[PDB]
Amino acid sequence: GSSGSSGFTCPITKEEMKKPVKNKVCGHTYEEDAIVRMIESRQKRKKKAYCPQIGCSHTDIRKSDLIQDEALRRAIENHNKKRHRHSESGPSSG
Ligand SMILES: [Zn+2]
Repeated sequence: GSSGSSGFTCPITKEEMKKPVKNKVCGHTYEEDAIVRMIESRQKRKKKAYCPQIGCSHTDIRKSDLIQDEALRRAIENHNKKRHRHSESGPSSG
């Protein structure tokens, strides 16, 4: 599986990811708010959470099989540290 050499985009929200969550069933990775808003948006519509990753065949995802991937977490931070978007925040308490 390969999408981008440098960067992480959620196939659902279609935006940068900050909290990558890996599944125990399949293994793919998605955004927290994404996998959280999806499962809640599906159930309410009498639906099921399926691998949103365009290309997968699986269609069985459970909130219980959702974990916080560290290997990916520290990775994303490695790019964010670069600081090339805002670079203008002087908070009194950090
Ligand atoms: Zn998958």
